[PDB]
Amino acid sequence: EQLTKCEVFRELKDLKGYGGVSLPEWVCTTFHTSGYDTQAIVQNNDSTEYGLFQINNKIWCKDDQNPHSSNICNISCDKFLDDDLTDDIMCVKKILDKVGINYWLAHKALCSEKLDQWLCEK
Ligand SMILES: [Ca+2]
Repeated sequence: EQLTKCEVFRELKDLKGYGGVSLPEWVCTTFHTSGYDTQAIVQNNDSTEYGLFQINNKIWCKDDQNPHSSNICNISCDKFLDDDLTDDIMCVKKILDKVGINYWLAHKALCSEKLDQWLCEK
Protein backbone atom coordinates (compact mmCIF):
# COMPACT_ATOMS: atom_id res chain seq x y z
CA GLU A 1 0.00 0.00 0.00
CA GLN A 2 1.87 3.01 -1.33
CA LEU A 3 0.90 6.27 0.34
CA THR A 4 1.47 9.76 -1.02
CA LYS A 5 3.32 12.67 0.54
CA CYS A 6 0.33 14.54 1.98
CA GLU A 7 -1.39 11.29 2.99
CA VAL A 8 1.68 10.38 5.07
CA PHE A 9 1.71 13.92 6.46
CA ARG A 10 -1.81 13.35 7.78
CA GLU A 11 -1.23 9.85 9.20
CA LEU A 12 1.98 10.68 11.12
CA LYS A 13 0.23 13.49 13.08
CA ASP A 14 1.02 11.82 16.43
CA LEU A 15 4.77 11.98 15.81
CA LYS A 16 4.69 15.76 15.44
CA GLY A 17 7.58 17.12 17.45
CA TYR A 18 8.14 13.92 19.41
CA GLY A 19 11.87 13.64 20.10
CA GLY A 20 12.26 16.98 18.33
CA VAL A 21 11.40 15.61 14.88
CA SER A 22 8.99 17.65 12.75
CA LEU A 23 6.38 16.21 10.39
CA PRO A 24 8.37 17.45 7.33
CA GLU A 25 11.37 15.53 8.63
CA TRP A 26 9.29 12.35 9.00
CA VAL A 27 7.63 12.71 5.59
CA CYS A 28 11.09 13.20 4.10
CA THR A 29 12.58 10.30 6.08
CA THR A 30 9.89 7.75 5.30
CA PHE A 31 9.98 8.72 1.60
CA HIS A 32 13.69 7.83 1.53
CA THR A 33 13.39 4.79 3.82
CA SER A 34 10.49 2.87 2.27
CA GLY A 35 9.19 4.98 -0.65
CA TYR A 36 5.94 5.40 1.37
CA ASP A 37 5.17 1.68 1.00
CA THR A 38 3.56 0.28 4.14
CA GLN A 39 4.41 -3.23 2.88
CA ALA A 40 8.07 -2.71 2.05
CA ILE A 41 10.31 -5.62 3.04
CA VAL A 42 14.13 -5.60 2.84
CA GLN A 43 15.77 -8.84 3.98
CA ASN A 44 19.30 -10.25 4.45
CA ASN A 45 20.28 -13.68 5.66
CA ASP A 46 20.64 -12.04 9.09
CA SER A 47 17.85 -9.43 9.40
CA THR A 48 14.56 -8.24 7.92
CA GLU A 49 13.15 -4.71 7.89
CA TYR A 50 9.43 -4.07 7.81
CA GLY A 51 6.91 -1.49 6.69
CA LEU A 52 6.88 2.28 6.27
CA PHE A 53 9.56 2.76 8.95
CA GLN A 54 11.67 -0.33 8.08
CA ILE A 55 11.75 -1.63 11.65
CA ASN A 56 14.19 -4.52 12.00
CA ASN A 57 13.65 -7.96 13.52
CA LYS A 58 17.05 -7.95 15.26
CA ILE A 59 15.90 -6.13 18.38
CA TRP A 60 12.54 -4.37 17.86
CA CYS A 61 9.97 -7.01 16.87
CA LYS A 62 9.97 -10.78 16.53
CA ASP A 63 9.19 -12.95 13.52
CA ASP A 64 10.15 -16.36 12.11
CA GLN A 65 13.67 -15.34 11.01
CA ASN A 66 14.63 -14.31 14.57
CA PRO A 67 12.10 -15.76 17.06
CA HIS A 68 14.56 -14.89 19.85
CA SER A 69 14.64 -11.18 18.99
CA SER A 70 14.80 -8.95 22.04
CA ASN A 71 11.37 -7.75 20.81
CA ILE A 72 11.68 -4.39 22.54
CA CYS A 73 8.48 -3.18 20.89
CA ASN A 74 6.78 -6.41 22.07
CA ILE A 75 4.99 -7.17 18.82
CA SER A 76 5.07 -9.46 15.82
CA CYS A 77 6.84 -7.73 12.92
CA ASP A 78 4.00 -8.52 10.51
CA LYS A 79 1.87 -5.94 12.33
CA PHE A 80 4.10 -3.42 10.51
CA LEU A 81 2.89 -4.66 7.10
CA ASP A 82 -0.78 -3.58 7.30
CA ASP A 83 -2.38 -0.17 6.73
CA ASP A 84 -2.87 0.73 10.41
CA LEU A 85 0.21 2.75 11.44
CA THR A 86 -0.95 3.10 15.07
CA ASP A 87 1.23 0.28 16.39
CA ASP A 88 4.07 1.17 13.96
CA ILE A 89 4.13 4.64 15.50
CA MET A 90 4.22 3.34 19.09
CA CYS A 91 7.25 1.26 18.15
CA VAL A 92 8.87 4.24 16.40
CA LYS A 93 8.48 6.25 19.64
CA LYS A 94 10.30 3.49 21.55
CA ILE A 95 13.13 3.51 19.00
CA LEU A 96 13.37 7.29 19.40
CA ASP A 97 13.59 7.10 23.22
CA LYS A 98 16.40 4.53 23.05
CA VAL A 99 18.59 5.32 19.99
CA GLY A 100 17.17 8.53 18.50
CA ILE A 101 16.42 9.66 14.96
CA ASN A 102 19.66 8.19 13.59
CA TYR A 103 18.25 4.69 13.55
CA TRP A 104 17.07 6.16 10.20
CA LEU A 105 20.19 6.94 8.19
CA ALA A 106 18.16 8.78 5.56
CA HIS A 107 17.37 11.49 8.08
CA LYS A 108 20.88 12.93 8.48
CA ALA A 109 21.91 12.35 4.86
CA LEU A 110 18.77 13.65 3.17
CA CYS A 111 16.19 15.16 5.55
CA SER A 112 17.74 17.80 7.85
CA GLU A 113 17.81 20.76 5.40
CA LYS A 114 15.43 21.90 2.63
CA LEU A 115 12.27 20.71 4.37
CA ASP A 116 10.14 23.08 2.25
CA GLN A 117 9.52 20.22 -0.24
CA TRP A 118 7.87 18.12 2.51
CA LEU A 119 5.17 20.52 3.75
CA CYS A 120 1.44 19.83 3.39
CA GLU A 121 0.25 22.83 5.43
CA LYS A 122 -0.01 26.62 5.43
CA1 LIG B 1 0.53 -1.57 11.64
